[PDB]
Amino acid sequence: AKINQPEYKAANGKWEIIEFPEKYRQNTIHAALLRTGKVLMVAGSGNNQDNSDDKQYDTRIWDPVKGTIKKVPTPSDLFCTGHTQLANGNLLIAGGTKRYEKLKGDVTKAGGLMVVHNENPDKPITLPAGTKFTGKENGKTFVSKDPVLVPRAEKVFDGAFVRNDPGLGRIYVEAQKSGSAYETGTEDNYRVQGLSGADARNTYGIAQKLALDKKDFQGIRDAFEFDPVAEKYIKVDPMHEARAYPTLTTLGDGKILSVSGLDDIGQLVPGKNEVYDPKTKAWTYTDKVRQFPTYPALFLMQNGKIFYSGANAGYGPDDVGRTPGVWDVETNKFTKVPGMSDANMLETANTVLLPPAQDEKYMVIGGGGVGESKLSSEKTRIADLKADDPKFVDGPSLEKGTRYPQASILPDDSVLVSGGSQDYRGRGDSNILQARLYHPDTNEFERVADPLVGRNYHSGSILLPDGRLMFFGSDSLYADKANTKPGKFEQRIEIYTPPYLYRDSRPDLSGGPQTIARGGSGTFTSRAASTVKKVRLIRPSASTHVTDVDQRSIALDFKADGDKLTVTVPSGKNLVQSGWYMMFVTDGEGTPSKAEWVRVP
Ligand SMILES: [Cu+2]
Ligand SMILES: [Cu+2]
Repeated sequence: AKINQPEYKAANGKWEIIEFPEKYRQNTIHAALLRTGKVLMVAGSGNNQDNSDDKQYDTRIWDPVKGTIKKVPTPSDLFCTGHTQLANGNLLIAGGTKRYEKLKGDVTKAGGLMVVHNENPDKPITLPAGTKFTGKENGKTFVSKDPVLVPRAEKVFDGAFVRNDPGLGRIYVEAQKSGSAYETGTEDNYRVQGLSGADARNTYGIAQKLALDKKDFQGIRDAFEFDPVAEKYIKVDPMHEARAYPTLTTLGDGKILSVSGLDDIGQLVPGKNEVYDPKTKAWTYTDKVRQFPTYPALFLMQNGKIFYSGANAGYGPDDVGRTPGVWDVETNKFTKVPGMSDANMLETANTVLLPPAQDEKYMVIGGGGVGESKLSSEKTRIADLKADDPKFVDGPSLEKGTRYPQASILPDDSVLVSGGSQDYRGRGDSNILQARLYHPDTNEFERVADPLVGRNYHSGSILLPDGRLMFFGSDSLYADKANTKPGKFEQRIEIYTPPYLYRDSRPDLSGGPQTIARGGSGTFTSRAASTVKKVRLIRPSASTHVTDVDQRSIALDFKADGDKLTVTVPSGKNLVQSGWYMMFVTDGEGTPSKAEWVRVP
């Protein structure tokens, strides 16, 4: 196909690779558009064992207008963090990792770390090599290769006796036979074969997935605010819980909820959630437990409750926190939302609050089966949360089952859905080089230009102020279709220019940056004011692991008079979260202006 011709671009847009000078390359795993118009690109150690060992941590700031890039000193391994924009435009970033060593054993046999629990405070227990552990739910058996000493449970005192904290002993376990049939994909509690009586009651294992991509993966408590003006990470109070892969999401009071993650020995945080108050720069536990898998897609609804779409990055059990629903964080009540197709393929799915955000329609896109499953979903599922009895209904389908699809809201109310892979971490060279625009008004997909670079695990996408989009990342497990050689992280970046920039001249817009309060108005200059049909306030993305709880596009009422455009911000802090937004105006041809920045107090 002649993809650079004017007619083709007018219908399909165009992709371009940017490669950075080698000095500035990194394995970008998170990115966020900052209110300065620059993009924060966070690698941390970049899922690179050498960098993890050396404590080599990387961040960049990229100026898309100037093309320039700089390094930012990175104080901790911010790979594996959660992050969201605060009301002042700083990016709260919390959690991370201190380890993800590849585990040694037979590469053809499922395995990983078993955390053995000893509830007996009176004695330790040693389990010899060749101890068999059987998943109480999964029915699968794994064998240790070395002995493990599990310490006595530690008595905890006020000095009155409270309880016993179980002794914990980690040990590598492996399937007896080769092959994927012996893998697990979710946490289970494991029976230790050969114990009886008290030892049986008191000794059991907990393990996350025991499969072929084997890692010892541990969280940290660190938290920072990234200040986009200073261009630096500012240390704030650490979280109470160590968390690799938490979601951070803004509540109706403007405080930030931190949910889930793996703890400091690789166990799922057991529903112990916490709230950051930006006014105190401190964290407080919520009162009651509510457990989810990692990177749960959690969005603030107009009634102040949190919508969990079901999309997540995995870990934890298959039967807690896996159903979509509406969570009242203050009461802790959770009400499941029915109707999700491919409810067994929600790991690595994307979630978008469709434009306009007023409508409270959420779309879940693609996904795959738990852990290293070969299952992948071609479906979209849409829930309308304004309904009295909300439910998911299928939307338009993709051509192929797709893990890891990128999904970015555009200023014309389309959603760009691109990339992903048909299988786990792109294995079998399964990157899908396809892009589509979802049109909420027709409920259909329109195929657009194919991306140039494949993007699976550890990818993402960011809408820029000029209306183009940046795509980053991709961490294939293997380099080849045969799955014999290790993959190399994708360091190339792409810019996608949508069809709307291959049309007539775009509307002009000036008068930013401005502060405009909810329920208030601001006036801008546009010579093309009388052509404007839509005004959108779009929250900048913070994207990682197929998860972006920041992006949303809010419709604004407006009036044009001559070259003056007056816009009014909607009421409701649950809708228009405080913070910085891109304001785009779009004409009757569907062509957007470049954005002006608007701060909502
Ligand atoms: Cu290491
Ligand atoms: Cu990751």
